[PDB]
Amino acid sequence: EKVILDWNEYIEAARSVVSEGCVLLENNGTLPLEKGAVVSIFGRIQTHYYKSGTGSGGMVNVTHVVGVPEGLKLSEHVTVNEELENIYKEWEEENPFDEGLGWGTEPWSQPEMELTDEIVSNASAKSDVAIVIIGRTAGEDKDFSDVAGAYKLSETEEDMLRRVRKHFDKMVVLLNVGSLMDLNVISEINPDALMVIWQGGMIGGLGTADVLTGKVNPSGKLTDTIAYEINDYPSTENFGDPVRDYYAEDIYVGYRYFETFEKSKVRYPFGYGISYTEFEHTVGEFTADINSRTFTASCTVKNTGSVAGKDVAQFYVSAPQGKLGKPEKVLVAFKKTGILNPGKEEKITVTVPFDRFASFDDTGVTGAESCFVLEAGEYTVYEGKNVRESYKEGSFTLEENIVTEKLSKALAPMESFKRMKASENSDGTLSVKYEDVPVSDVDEKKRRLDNMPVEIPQDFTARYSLKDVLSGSVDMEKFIARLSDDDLACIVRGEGMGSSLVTAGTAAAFGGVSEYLRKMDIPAVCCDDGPSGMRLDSGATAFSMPNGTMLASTFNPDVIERMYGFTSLEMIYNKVECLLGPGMNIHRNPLNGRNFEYFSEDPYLNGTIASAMLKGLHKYGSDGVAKHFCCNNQELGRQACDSVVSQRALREIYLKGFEIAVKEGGCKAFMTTYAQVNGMWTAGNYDLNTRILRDEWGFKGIVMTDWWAQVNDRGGEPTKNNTAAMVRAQNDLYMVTANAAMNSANDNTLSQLSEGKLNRAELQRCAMNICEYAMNTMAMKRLCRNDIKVEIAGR
Ligand SMILES: OC[C@H]1O[C@@H](O)[C@H](O)[C@@H](O)[C@H]1O
Repeated sequence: EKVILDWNEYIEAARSVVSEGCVLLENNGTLPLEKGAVVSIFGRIQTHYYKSGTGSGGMVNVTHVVGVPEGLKLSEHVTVNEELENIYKEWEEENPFDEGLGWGTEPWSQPEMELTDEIVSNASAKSDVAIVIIGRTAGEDKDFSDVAGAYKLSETEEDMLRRVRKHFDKMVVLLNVGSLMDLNVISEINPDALMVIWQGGMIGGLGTADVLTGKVNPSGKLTDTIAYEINDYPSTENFGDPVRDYYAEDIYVGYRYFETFEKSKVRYPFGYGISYTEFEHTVGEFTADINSRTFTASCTVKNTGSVAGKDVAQFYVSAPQGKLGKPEKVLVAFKKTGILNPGKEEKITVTVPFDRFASFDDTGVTGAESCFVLEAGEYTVYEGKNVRESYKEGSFTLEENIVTEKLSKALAPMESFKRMKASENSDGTLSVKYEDVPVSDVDEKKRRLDNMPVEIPQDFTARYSLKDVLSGSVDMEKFIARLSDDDLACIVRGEGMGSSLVTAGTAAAFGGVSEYLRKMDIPAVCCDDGPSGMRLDSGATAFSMPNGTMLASTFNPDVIERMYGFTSLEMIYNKVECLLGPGMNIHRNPLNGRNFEYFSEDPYLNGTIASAMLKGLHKYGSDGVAKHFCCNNQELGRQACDSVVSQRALREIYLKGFEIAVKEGGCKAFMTTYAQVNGMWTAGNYDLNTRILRDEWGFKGIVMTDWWAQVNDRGGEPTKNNTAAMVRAQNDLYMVTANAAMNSANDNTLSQLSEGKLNRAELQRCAMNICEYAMNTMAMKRLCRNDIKVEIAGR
C-alpha cells in the first residue's frame, strides 16, 4: 500500500502552527504593517534566524531556513530597506556568527552590532517603520542565566533599542527566543508593538510574516506567567543547585503561586495574548452532574472589532481550601474558536471531569491518604481570556468528600523539608506558611518481593515466531519461553548511536539486536531525536518544525495534530519508528535551558499538547516517546542532581502531564532521566516505572533509559552498566551500547541472575514489553511485507 507526502501541505501545516503560536503582547495599531510600507530591520540575528534551541532536539539538518527578512519579502506586502541589510551583511563578514566549539558550547546570544546616530537616522528617512529582532537560544547542559546577553539585554542591545526608539515613531520588537527573557528594560523603552515569535523551525519566517502583515491575525497565548523579576518566581530560591534542590513551592508552581499569593508581581498572566481585533466573552449555561463526576460549562465569544480573528476561551476551577490548601485557580479546559468575522460569534461548550481538579492527599488530613480527592466545600468555575481576566461562570457545593481514585504511597521523599501551605488570614486573604513534608515509610524490598512476577519455564525446542503472537496463534507467554538467558540479557540492550541495523545517523536500534533475536522475527526498531524533527547525524535533511513552547502557545491541539500527521509519514519514509519526543517536563523555572522544547508551567496544557503531538504521530502508525519521566526541570548537574519533591506535587504537577499522555494520548513508550528523584536514579526506581506507570495508570509499553544514563539501587553507587537494577524496576531498555550481542558495556545482567539477586521472571517481563511493542511498529510490518510505502511530492 502506497501514500503521498505532499511537501507543500507539510510546509503549510507547519506555517499554520507558527502563525497560531506567535504571541502579541503589546500593540498600539502599528501592527499589522501597512500595504506597500518599507521596513528597516535591526539586530544582526536577522541573518541567522534561530530555528530551534541547541542540543539533541535542535540538530535537524535543512536545505534552507526562511528567516524574518526573507519572509517579509516573500509576502509581497512590504519591502525591506536593502541598504541597511548590506550594512549588516558587510559587518557580519568581519564578525561572523559564533557557532561554538562543541556540544553545549554555542553561546546564548550573538554579540550585537553597535549602531551610530548616522546609520539609524538614515534608515529612518528611507522607511516607514523599524523592526528590531532580539535573539536567544539555549538547550541541553547549559542553564539560562540572569545576566547580560542571556535573560537580560546586553548593553549594545539596549543601545540599539534606544536609538531606534528615538529616530522612528513606528517601532516593532520581535523576540526570536527559546524561552522567556527580561522584558523590564524593553517595556520601559516602550516600543509600539511587542511580539514573541519563538523559534519556528525552517519556515519560521513564512508564518511570522503572515502575522506581521495581517494575512493571519495573531491568536497565540502565553503558556507561562511573566513576573516582573526573576526573584519573584517561587522556585528561584530552590533552583540551580547542582547537587540537590528542594521543591518547597510544592503544587504552587507558576500561576498556581502568583494568582493565589502575589497578583501584583505579574506583568503578563498565564494565557495572556492579544489580537488585531477585540473579543467579548459572554458567560452562558452551567450544569453539574455529581454522579457522572463532571460539569458542563458554556460561553459565547464574539468578535467586536474591525478584522477577522480567533480567540481562546479558557476555563478555570477554584477549589475550596479545605484542610490541604488549594491554588486560587487551576486550568481545566480550553477551546480556540474558528476564524470569526467582525460581529460574528461562536458558542463554546466544554465537559470537565472532576479528576482535572482533584487533589492528592499525602498527609491523611482528608481521611483518605494516598487518594485523589475532592474536599467538601464550594467549587467555583471561571471563564475568560486568561487566568487573571477570568470571570464567574457557575458554582456547586459538596457536603462530603468525593474520593476520585485510590492509589498508594509511592515515590515519596526520603528526607524532611518545609513546603508551602496556603494559609487563609482572618480577612480571607491567602498567605504563604510552611509545613513539614512527612517522610516515606515504604519498605521497598518487601514491595518488590510481594509483587514479583511469575517465571515462565524455558523451552528451546519451541520454534514459535513473533509473527505467531501477532496473528493470534499463540500467547505472548508461549513465545517468550523460547528466549535463553543470553537472549534475555541481550534484548534489554539498545544499540547505538548509529547502529547499522537501522537507518544511519539515528539514535538507536532495539528489539532484534542479535542474530538469534532476529531469527525469532523480532525486528530492529529505530529511535531518533527529536520533538522539532528528525536529527540525522549522517547529514541527511529533514523537516525542522517549530519549538515546543510555540506549539503550546497555539492552545490548538488540532493544528498541532495535523502537522505531526505529516511527520508520521516522514518517519516511515526514513524508516524511523520512534521519535524521541514530546519533551514534556514542567516549566518549573524560566532559567531552565531546555524550556524551549517543553510546553508549559501547567500540567493540563502540557498533557493536552503532548497528546496532540502523539495523535499526529499515531496517524500512520509511527510513535513518540514521552520524556523525561520525571522532574528533569534543570540542566545544571543533571547527571546526579536530586529533585526532592512531595507526593502531592508529583501527583498533581510533575506526573500529571505524563498521566494524560498515557490515558488521552495513547502513549506506549517513555524515557527516564539522567538525574535523581527523591534519593535515587530514575532508571532504577520501582515506584516510578512499575507502581505508578503500570499498576496505577495501566500503561502497556516500554520504558527506556536516557542515553548513557546512570542507574543504581537505593543507597548504592551509580554506574552506566547496572542493568539488573534497571530491570528490577521495569525500565525495559538500556540506551545505549556499541554492540549489544557482545555485551560491549560489560553489564551485570547475567552475573546478578546467577546470584539470584535478579529473577528470570523480571527479565521475561521486560522482554514481553519489548516484544509486544515491537510487533505493532512499522518495522514489524516490513518483515510481514504489509507496510506503508511513502513517496514525497512537491519537490
Ligand atoms: O540523543 C538521544 C538522547 O540524548 C540525550 O542526551 C537527551 O537528554 C535525550 O533528550 C535523548 O533524546
